[PDB]
Order: sequence, then C-alpha cells, then structure tokens
Amino acid sequence: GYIEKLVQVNRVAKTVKGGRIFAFTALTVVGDGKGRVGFGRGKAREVPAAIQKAMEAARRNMIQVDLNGTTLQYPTKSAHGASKVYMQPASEGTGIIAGGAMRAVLEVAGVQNVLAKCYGSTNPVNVVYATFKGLKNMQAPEAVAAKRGKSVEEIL
RNA sequence: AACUGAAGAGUUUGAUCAUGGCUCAGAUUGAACGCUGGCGGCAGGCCUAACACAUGCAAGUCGAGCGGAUAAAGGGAGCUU
Repeated sequence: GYIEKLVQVNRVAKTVKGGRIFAFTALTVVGDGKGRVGFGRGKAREVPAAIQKAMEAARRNMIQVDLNGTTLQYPTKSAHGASKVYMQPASEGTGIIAGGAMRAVLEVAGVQNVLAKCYGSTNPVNVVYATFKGLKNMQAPEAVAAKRGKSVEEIL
C-alpha cells in the first residue's frame, strides 16, 4: 500500500565548465502501517519532482517485517557502514523514542514501542540500511513454547 | 507488602563518504546581578578576613550540710500613744 514519509533533502552539485550545475536528491520511506515497508532514493532537478521519483522506487523492492504487534521480538543490534544501531522492545505506554531517521522507519512499519539508539556516524541515508538489516532478519518463533520452544523452532 | 528507561542537530568541501575537534537543546545551585512585583503555607539565610571587637545576655543551685546576723507575727509588760 502507501503511506509516505520524507526524511532528507540535499543540494548536490556538478562542475562542468562555465558554471556549476545543481541537482536535488531525496530519501523517502513508504510503509503500510502493518509491517510492510520500503525506502527509496531519487535524484532530479527540483524539489516537487525529486520527491515523486523517490516515492515510486520505494513501493518497489519492499520488505515484510514480522512484528509482535506494536513491539519487536527481542533486543537486537545491527550495523552497516560506520553506523551501529541498537533496538529493544519496550512497555505499552512508552511511544517511539529514536532519532530523526529511525522514527520514520519505525512509524510506517506500525511498531510503537521500539526504544532505539544509533551510534557511530549518523548518516540518514545510511542508518536506514543499518535498520533494514535488523528488521528483515527477524524470526517470529514458530514454536510450541519459548522456555520450552527449542525442539520445533530450531528445525525451522 | 515486590517491582521497568536509553532520541539528536550545526560547522572542514565544487559536491560526497569517513576520521576528528568545537558549539547548542536538558536537569540542577547556601548563588549574584538586570527588569518587574498581590497572597499564604513549609523551608532555608557569612561559601570571603580561623580579621579585629563598643555595649547587653548565654551555669548555677541547695537554710530537710553547719556557723553567723536580720530578726516578723505573736506572748507581752510598762509608760501614755
């Protein structure tokens, strides 16, 4: 589906000769409010056209996320580049408390109780990779129990 | 009766990623200063010169321990209040 959310806008450039050609980039994540997200990056020549391009690439190559219901399954920790990310599920009344670019991922996924923090280099185009290695590699235990459930899930 | 919280941003460049400094958003004080100023509860008030101090007051009490001297009421008498 489609619920859109913008994060970043830049002004990249390019020197040719004579002057300097400008261009705009944008980063936009799209989710469904249930656990299907997708991010997208587009470059164009103006703001109202660079956002439209980044929205279209978001709703291609999406991710199914197996959330527990407004929370996560377990504390995990993933990294990409020089960016390290930590996330652990929380109680009911606590909302989402994260920084800038992990709120926009964790809104549209539908989770509400995420309690996150990012270390290392804060790059909004690169902390998103650090988040999607984490969420796309969840497990959601298909087991008979948890304190007993290590005889039917390990064979899954 | 026993008991749960973790946010980032700006700045090196024609522009980008990284390393690395700096700076801001918070909660606090025996606080001082500037502008302004109705009320009441509960608190606190020399952090500097352990530097000198006028004048008041802050440890006395026992006559069921003993001398001594003050000697009432009253008992009076006497003399004339």
